[PDB]
Amino acid sequence: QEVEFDIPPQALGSALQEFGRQADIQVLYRPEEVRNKRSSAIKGKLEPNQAITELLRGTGASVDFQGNAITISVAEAADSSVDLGATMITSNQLGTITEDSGSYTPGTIATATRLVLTPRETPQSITVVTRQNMDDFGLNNIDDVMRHTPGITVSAYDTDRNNYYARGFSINNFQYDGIPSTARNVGYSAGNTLSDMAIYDRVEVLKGATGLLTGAGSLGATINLIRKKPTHEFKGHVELGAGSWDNYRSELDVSGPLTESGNVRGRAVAAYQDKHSFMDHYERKTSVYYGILEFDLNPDTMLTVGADYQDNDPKGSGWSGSFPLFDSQGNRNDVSRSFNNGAKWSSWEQYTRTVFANLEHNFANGWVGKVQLDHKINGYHAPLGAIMGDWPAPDNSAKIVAQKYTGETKSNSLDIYLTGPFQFLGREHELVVGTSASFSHWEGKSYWNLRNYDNTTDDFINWDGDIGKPDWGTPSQYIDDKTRQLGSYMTARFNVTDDLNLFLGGRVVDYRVTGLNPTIRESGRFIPYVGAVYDLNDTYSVYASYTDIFMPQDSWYRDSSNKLLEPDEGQNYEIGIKGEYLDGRLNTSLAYFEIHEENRAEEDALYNSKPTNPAITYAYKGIKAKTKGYEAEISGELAPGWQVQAGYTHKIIRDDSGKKVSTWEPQDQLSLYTSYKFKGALDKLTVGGGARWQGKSWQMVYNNPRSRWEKFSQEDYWLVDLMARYQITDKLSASVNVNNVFDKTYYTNIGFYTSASYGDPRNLMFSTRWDF
Ligand SMILES: CCCCCCCCOCCOCCOCCOCCOCCO
Ligand SMILES: CCCCCCCCOCCOCCOCCOCCOCCO
Repeated sequence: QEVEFDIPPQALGSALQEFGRQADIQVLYRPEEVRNKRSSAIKGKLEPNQAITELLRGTGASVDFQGNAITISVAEAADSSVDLGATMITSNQLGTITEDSGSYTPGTIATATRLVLTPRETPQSITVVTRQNMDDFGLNNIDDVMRHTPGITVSAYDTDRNNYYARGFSINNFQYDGIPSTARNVGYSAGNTLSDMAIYDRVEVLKGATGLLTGAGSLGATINLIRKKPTHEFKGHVELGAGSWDNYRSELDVSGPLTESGNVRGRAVAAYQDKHSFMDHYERKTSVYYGILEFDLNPDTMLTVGADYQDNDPKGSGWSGSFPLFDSQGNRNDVSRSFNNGAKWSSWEQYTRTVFANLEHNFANGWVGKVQLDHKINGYHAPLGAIMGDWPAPDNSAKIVAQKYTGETKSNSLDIYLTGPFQFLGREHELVVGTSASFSHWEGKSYWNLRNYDNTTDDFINWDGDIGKPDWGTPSQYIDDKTRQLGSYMTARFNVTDDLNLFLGGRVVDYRVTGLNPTIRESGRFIPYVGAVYDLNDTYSVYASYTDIFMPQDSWYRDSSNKLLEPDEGQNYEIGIKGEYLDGRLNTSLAYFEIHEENRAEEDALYNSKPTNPAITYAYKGIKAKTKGYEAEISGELAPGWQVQAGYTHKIIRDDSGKKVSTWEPQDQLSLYTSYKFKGALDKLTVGGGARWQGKSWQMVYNNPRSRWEKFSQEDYWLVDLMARYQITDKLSASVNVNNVFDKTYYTNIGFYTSASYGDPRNLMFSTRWDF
């Protein structure tokens, strides 16, 4: 539908970038093709496809319409053979918006290098959950997304915190709009497991070792969440929802031009959710507001300012698990899926807010620059109280552990980068060069010295959460942890031949953890990034990459000598083939990857047996560890109204002990999510289903009362989702999702501090969405 245009004749480059903006569409073109060319005038309200053919008039250029992207090409009657991965500059530095693409495969992406590249161009495993996927499958928060993300396994620490493994590792790398947060521990990290999907276009997950743009982080993966953006045409929707266990949700999303010309624009969202659960006495209100204003200082300088805010506010939160495995005498406990060992008043509320600003500028060059400022708060308020220990006892009584943690973390980030093309041996290449600084400050209070509490209860079998609330007494501890991260990075992408793209970069890193622990310091650390992509046909490419990452150890991971262990460090080695079809409407990837860890913190038993250095009392050892496996995925259009996303991941990870590690992460996993839009009589109907399988997994947990280690197993299980949607009316639709159709009862945690969590039983969600 028609858009308001005004692009005066100028370099075809500026015109192409000015078009991308005014049209909310991403424009890709080759620098050396548009250089000495100029665009013809376009003026007025217009349909975008008329607009571009009108803009290119006189220029030799053609247009490949590609959903939210158009790519401009200029054909020659020469054409010696084709350069499919030729260097292409790009109007949207985050890549292609997925909203209204109607697809499950992503458009372009810059998760890997800061350079906008398509998944066939990206020489690392990159999986993306697209805006429409989130819509069709009910994926309302990051937990729901991860569960539906190929290669990811979500396991539970407690009601208010989950865990995401990839390739043998706990992911601790989150970004927002490509900006790393600090996530050293749960301190800095409040509400990361919980982000609402309402403010986002999509979450892109880079799996492997992602040091280059993450800086210091964990192995396995980065989860980069991309924010929703304002647009030039007015539009929004209102959505209202209702599912199993008094789970109710509203959501408002509004966006467009805020002045007659269009040079300031805004988008706003609020969503609210209040739900109980299968688990007894658990309930949880979340609120989310977001707001973004875009200003065009002038047509090649844009200033963006905005804020978001989320509060997660639960009741009956548990600390660890849903109930304890063994009782007082050592027998495995057997309890309803509703059992919830947290107190009625127990809360692990976790909150988040961001004030940010960006300036982005286009240089005559066709080079573009961007400055990003972030102020971020992660807060928690956790007066927790639950049953732990080896309970119940023969007489049915049990004991509460109740402690209270409050705190807040304030962050500031500046990031700057410059991106552009450049000629070298008579071919076109691109470079990114960036610098970044983050300072972040955790300040907390703890309470364990409880005045005059009687923490026993007289009925385990009927635990209602109905216990007293203690006198927290005075603070027990005061936290003060300041991290400082600086880094500078560089990648070049050489178009070496018409089939070979060579990727060369690094990041140099400075990292300081200051406060109540002895200082932790790592200076001038270098993180390599070497990769290549060789084209085989119009369809298939092979790629191989070598990527690195490290993370300075927690202060409490010292050795025999009482020396902080050296940074936890990894190299992902990856070789693979990617396939592309139907003009990028469908994508396939088959990969073999390997991970080499070093300094994986490990207890050190011989020593801990009997402390001899009185300096340390419980020392660790840094060992090596190795992850080997392969992965296949597919995403996009299988036929005309028929989308899938599917994956298959295999891994084993062992350490120098030889023994398997991360054994709760299954060794083999599988995801297939599909929907179909009929045509003709039924063309208002959309039908959807999905399955996720994973094989055997387990923990060794120690039955204390019996004085022996036991293995707990979760037998391989399927989970099936079903989905239908009918568009009754132009402006109004009604959906239903049913998850876990066969009501499979399984475990999402066995073994976390000797407890267990059950996965969601069958649940339905009903909703209507209304578009103005
Ligand atoms: C220092 C704090 C920075 C916070 C920035 C937050 C900005 C919040 O502003 C919300 C703007 O949203 C714009 C809503 O867009 C709706 C467009 O419709 C306009 C009215 O339509 C009239 C006839 O169509
Ligand atoms: C352990 C218990 C789980 C129960 C399992 C139930 C699964 C079967 O449910 C089938 C759902 O079909 C009901 C169809 O209702 C249609 C919904 O229409 C939406 C209304 O929108 C109103 C618009 O204003």
